[PDB]
Amino acid sequence: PFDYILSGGTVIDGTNAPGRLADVGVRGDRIAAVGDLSASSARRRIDVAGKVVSPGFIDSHTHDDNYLLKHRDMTPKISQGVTTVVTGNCGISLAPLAHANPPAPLDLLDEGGSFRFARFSDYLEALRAAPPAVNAACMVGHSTLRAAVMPDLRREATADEIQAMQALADDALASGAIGISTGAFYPPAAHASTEEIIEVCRPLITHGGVYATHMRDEGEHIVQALEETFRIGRELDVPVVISHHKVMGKLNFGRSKETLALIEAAMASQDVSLDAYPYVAGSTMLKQDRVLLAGRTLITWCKPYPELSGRDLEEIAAERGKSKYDVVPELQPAGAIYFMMDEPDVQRILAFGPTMIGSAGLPHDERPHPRLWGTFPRVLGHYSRDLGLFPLETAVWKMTGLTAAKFGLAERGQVQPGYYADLVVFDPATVADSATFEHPTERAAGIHSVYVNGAAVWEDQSFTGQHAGRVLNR
Ligand SMILES: [Zn+2]
Repeated sequence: PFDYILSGGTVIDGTNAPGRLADVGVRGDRIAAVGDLSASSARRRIDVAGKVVSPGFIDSHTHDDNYLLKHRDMTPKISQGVTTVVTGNCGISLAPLAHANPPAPLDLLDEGGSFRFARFSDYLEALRAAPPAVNAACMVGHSTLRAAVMPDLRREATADEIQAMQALADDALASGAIGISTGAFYPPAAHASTEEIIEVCRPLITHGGVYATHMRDEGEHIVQALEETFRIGRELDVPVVISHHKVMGKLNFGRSKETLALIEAAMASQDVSLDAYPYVAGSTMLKQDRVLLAGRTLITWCKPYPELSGRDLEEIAAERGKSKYDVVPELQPAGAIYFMMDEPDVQRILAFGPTMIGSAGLPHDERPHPRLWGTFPRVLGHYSRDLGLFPLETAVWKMTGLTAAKFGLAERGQVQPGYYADLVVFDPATVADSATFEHPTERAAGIHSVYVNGAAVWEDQSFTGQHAGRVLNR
């Protein structure tokens, strides 16, 4: 007998096919059957008429490394239908690094002395011992590696330092890491050469992991950054994942046509993937960057001046008698939201076939970017339903089947007999992102229930207490 059957709803199986009326039976942590299950005995037959039953959403781009440990409920994500998170992005991973004051943007994961894992395996062991509500597919970050090995980050790494970082990366992969990420855009790795990155990532071919990247530049020099990324992919001979693809800065608006063409062309000869979030504003460490600071900028948190959280940077700068660019140093370390993208480009990138959905949520932020709480429902509701950017099955595929495939998450991402029971029950008519920049932590609408490995983690708009997530391996 099945533990339960989700009956009377419409199944969108995650294979990018129109939904069909069918029941979904679960036994233990597996989807036992799909279709007319009236003849199957079940201990519970849950009515989900008028709802869609889809695979659990897989957040392809998170910075939930530490949040998984400190807030196992993972409410920001399960409330949106997320059942699996990919961590350690943009070269930023919680482990391996024992440091009381890690360099920005590593501080985006810190809650105070959070970087206490000397070995990547220690981190994974911690997760397994006290599992979060969602599954975790963890990558090790190149910048974290640099911080752990290099006494001076403002230069290229020596052969010895590269050897030290490669050893840590190899141990991480051996321990279960699904890949290695880089973020040469940030200070810790700005001086890292392409060759350094290649040598440190050599182990990916041996362990079969992926190379993920926050490209060196996403504006004026994005073509060069894209070419570097493709080159790295060819040298390593592993799948590459371009993180939160965008074209930032007014001088680059409309260039998504150009970048997507280059990416599509690359996909014809090598393994390339990409993800993006559904918003026109970015968010990360407060940084002295003339493009990031060109437009509206909001502070998400501020160490030296906590009372600045939520304030508009232009106001702060103007009142301190300086430009936003010049006032940044005295406010660091801090975080911010940057309105530097254009809706047309965001829509073009989301619509681009292969683009997976990734939130890039920064969970520890005092006044966070709403993507942390509304990314997935925003794609399913606002973009798919209300704007018709793509049919619902395609929007679902972009956050389930496609993603599971690109990250090698076996037996997940599809509503298929035999696959793991990571599932979401949502109302296609009402699903919507409630989080706004003004109120960035509002729970999404239309999310009925969420299951991870068969156990309900989200029901009646609350965490059930089921710490059902598992550390996954590629
Ligand atoms: Zn990034």
